[PDB]
Amino acid sequence: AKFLKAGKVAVVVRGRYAGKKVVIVKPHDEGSKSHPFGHALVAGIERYPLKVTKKHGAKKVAKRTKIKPFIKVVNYNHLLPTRYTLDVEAFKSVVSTETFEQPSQREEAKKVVKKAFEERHQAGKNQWFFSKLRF
RNA sequence: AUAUGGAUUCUUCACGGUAACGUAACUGAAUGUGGAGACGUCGGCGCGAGCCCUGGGAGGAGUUAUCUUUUCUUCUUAAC
Repeated sequence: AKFLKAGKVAVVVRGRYAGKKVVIVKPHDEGSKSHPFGHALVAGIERYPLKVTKKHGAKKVAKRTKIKPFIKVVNYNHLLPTRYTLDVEAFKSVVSTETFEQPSQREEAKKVVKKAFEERHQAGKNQWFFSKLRF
């Protein structure tokens, strides 16, 4: 009866990432020392890949399929849950509370998430997650 | 017209904040959408500026038979 799990896909509602699709990695229902509210550790897409047709050459397809990821701590009230799901075991260990509050560890996690997202986009699956929302 | 510094880039086109949002910067053609330009009158209330009134002090002038620590006057600060 609870849907705020570690694989749920949500849509950000506020904070420079509004309208961007995201997947929950680690939820914290009963607050913490900081963020005294229900929140989740999420990883999403900041720059969606562009549409690719059969006319594009091999040089241009690679450029248009690049994905720019991000990691964020988000309040539950600022997320819009969906019915889709996405596996997080490939980058669950790198996105955590220790990853934040440290500039060096933030970028190391993001490049790990970037590799997982690009391989997911190849061999098309979770196509709704990689489709930019129009609003 | 143009150069340097800074910023940015090997994850190519910046990061922080749960968020409202912040910043010295931080690619955006056609086309589209929105905002500013752009707006009546009366009433009381809040606040600002100049003026008016006034205290102490530092100067100048006037009155002084008698009274008045007194009467008058200067003490200012632009765009950006």
